[PDB]
Amino acid sequence: ASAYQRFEPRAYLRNNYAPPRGDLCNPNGVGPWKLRCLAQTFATGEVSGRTLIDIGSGPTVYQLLSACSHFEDITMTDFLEVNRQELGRWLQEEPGAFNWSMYSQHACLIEGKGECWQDKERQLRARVKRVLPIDVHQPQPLGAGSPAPLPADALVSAFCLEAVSPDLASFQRALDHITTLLRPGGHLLLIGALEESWYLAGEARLTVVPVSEEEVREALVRSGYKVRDLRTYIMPAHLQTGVDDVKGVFFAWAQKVG
Ligand SMILES: Nc1ncnc2c1ncn2[C@@H]1O[C@H](CSCC[C@H](N)C(=O)O)[C@@H](O)[C@H]1O
Ligand SMILES: NC[C@H](O)c1ccc(O)cc1
Repeated sequence: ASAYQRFEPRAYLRNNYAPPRGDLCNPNGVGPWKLRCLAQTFATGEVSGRTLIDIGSGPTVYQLLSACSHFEDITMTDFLEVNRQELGRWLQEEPGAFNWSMYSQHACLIEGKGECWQDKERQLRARVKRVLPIDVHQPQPLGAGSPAPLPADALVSAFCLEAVSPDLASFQRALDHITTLLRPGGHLLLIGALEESWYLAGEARLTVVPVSEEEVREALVRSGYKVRDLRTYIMPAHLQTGVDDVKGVFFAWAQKVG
């Protein structure tokens, strides 16, 4: 909470969504891997509905590129005002917005529906109805009278939980807190850092709870999820850059037992 007060959105984006990690040309990169996971999951047609909430969006939109064409009402969220402002600069196409075109383009490449990236970015901007404050540590993450339609048909969260919890236990409770926003039989698409303990965002150094695949699986189960899919990406040497000590990245497709 206090450590995140020095969090620099532009530095975070630069560290993880600009070359080399942000160079989507090589199919073995972490970016193409994450977009592939999201695309294939939605391509199954099993994850559908009207509303969807993205937990701890930070200043990024890539995690919703394949999702947007499946839900008409999308809520983006984040603990920091600076992030929500950054998200606004892109949704409004204001000056200085981050350029996600490489991710939009590759998402279109992977979905293989012959869509142009401008049409995809346009659908996302159109379907994002609101960017709200959020605290996964509160039993009621989005407050009491939130504008977001609850319960959501689906949830998506990337690099949030493990990046905001001191240990596994806090991680477990955080998952429980956001799981309350999801309707029974709903879907959760969780992406996160494997065995990572810190990552930089400008002047801020954030602590991370190093989690493993089994620990992530057991936690989803303990929260009442049937794990539909759970994949791991080992961070290659070329993408280890000193902005963190991440070892891998996991993707989980879990359905709320209900
Ligand atoms: N208590 C809390 N509850 C929810 N989000 C929190 C939080 N404390 C910090 N955060 C936010 O969690 C984010 C982690 S960075 C993740 C950004 C994006 N989802 C991606 O895929 O890269 C930051 O934007 C930070 O402000
Ligand atoms: N906390 C996010 C974590 O540092 C991270 C984010 C994105 C990556 O590609 C790799 C690692």
